[PDB]
Amino acid sequence: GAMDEVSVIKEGWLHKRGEYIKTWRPRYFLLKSDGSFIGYKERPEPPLNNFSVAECQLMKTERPRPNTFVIRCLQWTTVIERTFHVDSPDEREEWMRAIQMVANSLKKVTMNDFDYLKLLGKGTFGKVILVREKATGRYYAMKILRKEVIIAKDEVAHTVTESRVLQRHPFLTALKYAFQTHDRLCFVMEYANGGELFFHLSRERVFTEERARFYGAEIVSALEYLHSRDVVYRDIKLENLMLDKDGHIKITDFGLCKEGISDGATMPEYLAPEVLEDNDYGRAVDWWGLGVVMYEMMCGRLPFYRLFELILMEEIRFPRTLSPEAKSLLAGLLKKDPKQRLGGGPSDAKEVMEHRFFLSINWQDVVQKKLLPPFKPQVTSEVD
Ligand SMILES: CCCN1C(=O)COc2nc(-c3ccc([C@]4(N)C[C@](C)(O)C4)cc3)c(-c3ccccc3)cc21
Repeated sequence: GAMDEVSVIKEGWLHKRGEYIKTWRPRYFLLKSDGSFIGYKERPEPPLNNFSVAECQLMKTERPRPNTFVIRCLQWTTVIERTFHVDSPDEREEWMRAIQMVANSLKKVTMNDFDYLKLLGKGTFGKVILVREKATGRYYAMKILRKEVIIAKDEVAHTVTESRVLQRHPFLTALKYAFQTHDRLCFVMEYANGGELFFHLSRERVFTEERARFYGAEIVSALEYLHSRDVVYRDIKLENLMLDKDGHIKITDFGLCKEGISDGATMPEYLAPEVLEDNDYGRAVDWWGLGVVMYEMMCGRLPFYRLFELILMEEIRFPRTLSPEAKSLLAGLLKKDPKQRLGGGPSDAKEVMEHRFFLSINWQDVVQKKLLPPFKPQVTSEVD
């Protein structure tokens, strides 16, 4: 009940694998009556982990570590795994039963309607395939998860209704539909047909500030919307940015991979300093991400063209040809301390929107998709 005090169901030490730096560390966990699963560095006598076990899927495994268990949940259209280890099979069973008990207490379109044309991405949890709806001839990206990912029928129905309720957010790939077969969960989403921004930057080598400002503005707008609904994108990078047919930005939702890395040696991804430090991270990682993308757009290369050390300790250098305002924007977005970073304060995207670099931007025209694009992608077929 909501009026009742939140109470501890089960508590104790667990070994947990890091989210981004995939290394084992001992943590003290409290499973709460409201579904919070809260992790501290030491036993309380400021939590480092806090997520919900509501709607989760629990699995036993013996490899790599014996007495390992995985809490898997679906976050929007993306599988999130959290991996834990205890010292015996009996201890694991007690944890799994506790977690499951708490999760229990809180409780036509087919695949033959599509032509399957081309692979768009793959990863450990499934694949994204370019599809054509047969009856309409309209193209979509179908993100198909592997059979191992079991999700409840009420949870998929919730995501479909919640996608429909939110229909102004023009620069995100909209979820069109989601459905289950006998075995698999499929998400039908919009496909941007203007190509990869990674490709366009490679083709052109570098963008002008004007063009970079245009794409930056659209990203800033998209991030303002997500952050206003308490959503961190986490993966702002060139590979996750596409253009639609008109040349406007689409941020993608094609994640199928496990997050993170074994250690700092095996990274090239520019994770936020606070992520690398293994600290409290939040919405400020997206402003870092924007910093790195805009640096790439305007300079034609990543900041450190040893990367763990360089991100933590070394200052990002600017070409002399960058304007003072561009230099200032990038310096602000690439501050190592997320409290000092442009966008890291209470006003969030407003700080970025008010920066000298963006003074020519009409932000009403941005969100209404009314700023005219400086580049129109060449008109391709959908398969090409
Ligand atoms: C508020 C608008 C609707 N909406 C919700 O209601 C609930 O949460 C949402 N989450 C995401 C979203 C999607 C992937 C990510 C990731 N990179 C981080 C990750 C590992 O989880 C994949 C992070 C967040 C999105 C989204 C969809 C398309 C493009 C960008 C973001 C939309 C919503």
